[PDB]
Amino acid sequence: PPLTSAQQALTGTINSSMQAVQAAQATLDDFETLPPLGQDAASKAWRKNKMDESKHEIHSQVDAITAGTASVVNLTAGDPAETDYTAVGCAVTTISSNLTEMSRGVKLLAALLEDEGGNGRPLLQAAKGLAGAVSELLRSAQPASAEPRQNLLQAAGNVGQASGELLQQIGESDTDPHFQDVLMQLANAVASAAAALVLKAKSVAQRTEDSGLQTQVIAAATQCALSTSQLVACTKVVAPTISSPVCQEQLVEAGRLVAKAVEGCVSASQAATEDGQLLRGVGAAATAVTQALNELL
Repeated sequence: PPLTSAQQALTGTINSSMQAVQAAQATLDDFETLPPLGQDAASKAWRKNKMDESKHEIHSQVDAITAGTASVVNLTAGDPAETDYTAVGCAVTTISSNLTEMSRGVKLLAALLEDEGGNGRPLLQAAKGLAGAVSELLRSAQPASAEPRQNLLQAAGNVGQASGELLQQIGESDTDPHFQDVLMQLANAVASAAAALVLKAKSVAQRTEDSGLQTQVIAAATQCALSTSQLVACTKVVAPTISSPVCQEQLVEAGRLVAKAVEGCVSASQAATEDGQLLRGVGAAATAVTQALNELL
């Protein structure tokens, strides 16, 4: 079906934002020209002032890119008609304007490492990584696109990754590294616990007593995977942050999409009820429910 007005409007927002991401991207070519200073009084502690202002601005701005990209992921999870297209549009504009701001800061900062220290071109390098990454997230956000869903998922997790390697450059990185890898593994115990669930539902419902959903037990099992698959992407995107109270809000909000996809999975099976196959659903269900409790810490 052709996009609705709300959808067309979101498109015009992604379009404006994609255009600004392409501009900021075209800004990360060289360093911001600095007025050669010297050990001159003021000058000497200018490289430190401006280094530190921008080193923390970058931070806050990456924080809003990740939060917003977790937010776009969560917001579009719905079904076109339960989707709030102004909120997602708002999230995209937040990603957008923050990337434009972070670029100014990086041109400047990277130039102070390039003069004062030695080489600070890996900063412009990291920044293009992110920009480029948020461009791939915006393209998948286009409501008239076929992908499917997993394509937006990957692109968002790539945004997290590029944010990590970026904040790592500027050493602005609050989350005890590898604690991130504990997050990454803890979110994958939820996915595999889920494949078990999606699995146990293949069984029930290839015994579904003549159809009727049958096709809802599969539909429900498929939503389980996809919601779980979304938790993984979000964990990836918010990990380099998680210090930020809002990435956390989003992270637990994807947990809720998971709990719901899970519960929706047991009632589909039970509507097709009776057997020992049923006890198994609840078991796998207990499993994913427990696995996710863990990662929610």
